[PDB]
Amino acid sequence: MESADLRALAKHLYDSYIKSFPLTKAKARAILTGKTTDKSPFVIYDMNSLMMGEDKIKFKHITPKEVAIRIFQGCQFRSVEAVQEITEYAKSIPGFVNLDLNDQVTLLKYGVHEIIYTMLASLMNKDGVLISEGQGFMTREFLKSLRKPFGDFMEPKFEFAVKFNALELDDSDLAIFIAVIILSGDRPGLLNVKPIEDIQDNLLQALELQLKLNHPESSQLFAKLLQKMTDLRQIVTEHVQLLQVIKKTESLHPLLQEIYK
Amino acid sequence: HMESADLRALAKHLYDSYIKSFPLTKAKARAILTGKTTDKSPFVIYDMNSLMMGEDKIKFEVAIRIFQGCQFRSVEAVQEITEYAKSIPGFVNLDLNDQVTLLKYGVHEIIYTMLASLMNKDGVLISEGQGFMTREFLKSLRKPFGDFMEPKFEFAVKFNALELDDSDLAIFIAVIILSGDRPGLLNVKPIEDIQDNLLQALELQLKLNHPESSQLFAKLLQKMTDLRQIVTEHVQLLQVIKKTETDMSLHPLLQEIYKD
Ligand SMILES: O=C(O)c1ccc(-c2nn(C(=O)c3c(Cl)cccc3C(F)(F)F)c3ccc(Cl)cc23)c(OCc2cccc(OC(F)(F)F)c2)c1
Ligand SMILES: O=C(O)c1ccc(-c2nn(C(=O)c3c(Cl)cccc3C(F)(F)F)c3ccc(Cl)cc23)c(OCc2cccc(OC(F)(F)F)c2)c1
Repeated sequence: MESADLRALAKHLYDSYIKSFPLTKAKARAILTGKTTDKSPFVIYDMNSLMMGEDKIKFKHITPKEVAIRIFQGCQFRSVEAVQEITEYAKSIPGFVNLDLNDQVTLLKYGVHEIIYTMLASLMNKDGVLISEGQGFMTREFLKSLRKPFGDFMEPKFEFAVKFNALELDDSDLAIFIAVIILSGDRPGLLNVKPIEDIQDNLLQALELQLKLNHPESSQLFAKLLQKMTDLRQIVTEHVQLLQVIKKTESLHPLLQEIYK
Repeated sequence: HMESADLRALAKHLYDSYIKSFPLTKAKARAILTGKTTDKSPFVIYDMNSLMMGEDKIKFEVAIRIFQGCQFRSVEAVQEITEYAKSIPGFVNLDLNDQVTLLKYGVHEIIYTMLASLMNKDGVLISEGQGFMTREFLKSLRKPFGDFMEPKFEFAVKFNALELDDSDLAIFIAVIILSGDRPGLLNVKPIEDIQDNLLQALELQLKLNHPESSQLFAKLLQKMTDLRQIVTEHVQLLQVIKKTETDMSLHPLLQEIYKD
């Protein structure tokens, strides 16, 4: 591909990424660092501040239980929203809607988890995570200190995010990276791998040029970012095993179960 | 960042060490596998009696005996990879604990990678290439052993579709060893500095040697994902086997690597 076509693809994905997702990394960083002019987020650091944050912020999430469960269900509620946002974004990826419909379903099914982890890092620092489009901030130490298996379920997300954020990618970088994850030709059950790798080869070309122009000083950043797809594959399988352990230990309305299946 | 003439110098140096360290290259393995030759023809083991005939012909209970044949070559491979790693510029200058840590977690991923060179879809070379044992025979071993053999073939068929030669693999293997993300490393930065140079060398090598193969660099790094997951499955499968087979000891080299 000619470089001007790669740049056009990079911008097409950036513009769609801005429309699809509620809180960009650029805004998230201004909040976390405290450089923004907007109001300080509500901070949840323990039981009583969580209670006020629900009565203050309008948590649609569960808020119909026990605190560790309620938080867990808040992460699931937001993840369900993120899947729809990613599904919408994927449609803007040139070539995606022309794929066999079953393959589109399969690529989203196996990709959304890796993309959620990746984009969750945009909302985290070493001390906590933004919530509710940035109106709130809940501390890492509070999440890490939840009882039984919940504390150990939260912390791996921060340990990854802290590592991923040291690459210092911005939104224009992430927009292409996310597209590369979706167009993975090795997902189980794909019917027609060739046009998926064909598209990914083009996204990879655009990612490489984007990182060289946007980060001329960061050597082999392309490779370092692809190496992070190893971090992603491993933590997602670990994650699946942690949910399976939770289910066998911790009922919900059958309709709710369907929603979260 | 490096000048390209220095990157090519590193590519030749690593290919040269790889030829010196590893007994059976992919180029030789492919010549044996494709045949057309009379001198290099292997004896083929496809069942019990041909295996029994195999001792008197080549140098090679059956589920265990074959397993011990795989572990013997694995231990030799750890020795070969250790020798190779010492040739990687900068490696012997790292903190001694980090040298051990990089080998500890790197050898398995490299064994799988290089085992693919000895395989096609129908079986694997053995006894320095004098033999060939069929995939379906290995898959048909009893107990848990059959299902322990087959995943190695499932990876190899996919990896081999990249059509790397030895000069590519020499650099790829070096990149794997110098991973700064291994658990417990003391000084990550000097390791990442070496990997950046190797990555630069791999990228330029793949562009010159495989100019028609678009984004092969990226596709090869993506295979380092398959390797991380398949090594974990291997370890977990070995541990389950151990808890059943008391007539199985492991070489101290392998035994230490699996400890933690
Ligand atoms: O915006 C966003 O983009 C977003 C995206 C993701 C999360 C989030 N998901 N999550 C999961 O377990 C998870 C993941 Cl990674 C992938 C797939 C499926 C799942 C799940 F299905 F199993 F969940 C987390 C675990 C811990 C934390 Cl720290 C965050 C996450 C996210 O979390 C916002 C958040 C943080 C803390 C309290 C909270 O709920 C509250 F409002 F406080 F009650 C909400 C945001
Ligand atoms: O040369 C070589 O480079 C070489 C390298 C690797 C193997 C080989 N190892 N292996 C393992 O299980 C394994 C691995 Cl990956 C990593 C670490 C530890 C282990 C182990 F500790 F747990 F083993 C395999 C499983 C199945 C097969 Cl197909 C091959 C392997 C290799 O296998 C040669 C071989 C194949 C079949 C019969 C046989 O024995 C016989 F000659 F028939 F007697 C020898 C060669």
